[PDB]
Amino acid sequence: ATVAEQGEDITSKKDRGVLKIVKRVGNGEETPMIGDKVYVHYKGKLSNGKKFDSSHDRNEPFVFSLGKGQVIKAWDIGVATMKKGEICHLLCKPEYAYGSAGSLPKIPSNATLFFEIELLDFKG
Repeated sequence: ATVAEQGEDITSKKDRGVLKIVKRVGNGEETPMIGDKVYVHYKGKLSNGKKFDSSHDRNEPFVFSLGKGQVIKAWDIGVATMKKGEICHLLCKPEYAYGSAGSLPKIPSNATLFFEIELLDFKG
């Protein structure tokens, strides 16, 4: 409800597909470029508030190459806006996440996802 009402629309289409609230400021003024390796911790919740995934259960950072579609669209878009050490909240419409297919059983069809994401590091 906070992110839905106060979050910044960081999509190009301005369709409110990805809404962002910074929770902890990062340290660099720098954000990752496309193709940079990004290292994140994250927690994801559905709209009933139920968890669906977290990097913290293994306590192992989630690692991906930014802007290569190795992750949901909301992450390629959101993580690009983050500074090293930043934590943000992202509210993600299904079009920018798992869509009508979902990711069953954990993620229903047409689910809006809520992520808390920490950008631990990134390297070009």
